[PDB]
Amino acid sequence: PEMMPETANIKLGYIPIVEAAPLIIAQEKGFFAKYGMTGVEVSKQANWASARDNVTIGSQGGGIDGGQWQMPMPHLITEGIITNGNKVPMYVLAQLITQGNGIAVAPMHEGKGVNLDITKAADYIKGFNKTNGRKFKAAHTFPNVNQDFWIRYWFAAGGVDPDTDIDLLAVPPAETVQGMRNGTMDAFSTGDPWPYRIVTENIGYMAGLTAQIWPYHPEEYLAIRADWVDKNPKATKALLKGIMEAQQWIDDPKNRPEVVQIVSGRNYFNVPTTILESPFKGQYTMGDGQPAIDDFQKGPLYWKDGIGNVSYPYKSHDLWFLTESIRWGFHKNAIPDLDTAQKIIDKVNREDLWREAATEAGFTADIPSSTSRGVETFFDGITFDPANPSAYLQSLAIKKV
Ligand SMILES: [Ca+2]
Repeated sequence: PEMMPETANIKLGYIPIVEAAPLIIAQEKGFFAKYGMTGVEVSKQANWASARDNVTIGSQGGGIDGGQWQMPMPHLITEGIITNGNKVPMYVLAQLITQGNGIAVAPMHEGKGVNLDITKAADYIKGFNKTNGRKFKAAHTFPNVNQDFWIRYWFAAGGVDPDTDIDLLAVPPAETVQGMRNGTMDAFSTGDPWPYRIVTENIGYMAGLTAQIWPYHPEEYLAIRADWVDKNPKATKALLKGIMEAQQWIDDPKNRPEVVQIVSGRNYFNVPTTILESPFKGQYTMGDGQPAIDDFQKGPLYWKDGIGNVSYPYKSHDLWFLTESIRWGFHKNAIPDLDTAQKIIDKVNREDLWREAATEAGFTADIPSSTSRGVETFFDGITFDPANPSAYLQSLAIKKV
């Protein structure tokens, strides 16, 4: 009775990328059912804009109650920043995964130094219009969120202003790939399974994995509408527990072949298992004369990483996402300062529910002791101290603040 979800039903959206694994596995391996959530519908979203629209309308309107998200979408939706003023409060409940993302670059840029650190290739990229007829063109999967941040950080770390020196745009994943094939797209912030296909099919090479840019960086999260969570507190915790067990299950190498088999299935990603087998072993052919990566720790991780617990949603990570938003001058009026960012974070991040669910499920030993993971370090030496985001912003060379 006390654990009995108020409802066993919920519609959770997902995008066909490795970040969705916990949702798919929690469902397919019976982890959701174990806790009473036998009516979970893991619904594939056409794209991020559609996922946003669907959670804004909610399940009662034919959309979704929550699901998988790039950060800080839950916060932006809560504030109605990306919903034309339609504020739909949401709660960030857990981080689904870390890594499993990367930046692909067109083959025409090989031997140019456009790798992890593009410093020496900065002028080349900056003068691409002069030398090649068009501004260097890069793409992400939705503005102002994860992929946009990853590619922006990467560019900026090397001296390339992503807003002024290049054409950074949101472009469908397929179109972008086709663009690189055609010779019109120069790079794109992607993630698995897209990277394997790009290298294998000689479409391009991997300049770097986000695992290299920011080891064990916060990635995508499970977030559900606040009205749903408020009305169904027990069901919410049941979902969290199913997710946690799924994440733990996925991280055991012995289960990864099955994980790959399931998510690649027709009813989910619908892709050849061969393209995900490597990444789930932490194996990536990088290309451009760079050594291949063969490290489980650099592949996608869903439960524990080299720093702490992956699933626990650290508020310090929400803070980085909003701080980086401020860095690029995103939502100038809605999030004009760090204090406002923090206020939004305290309304959105429900790490307390993760703690409670983990405790009830018997994962007390895995619960981080703090809402902050501490000072974060990027591949270029820049550090983000959650206690002083202002210092972080001021340490950055390229920014709009
Ligand atoms: Ca991603």
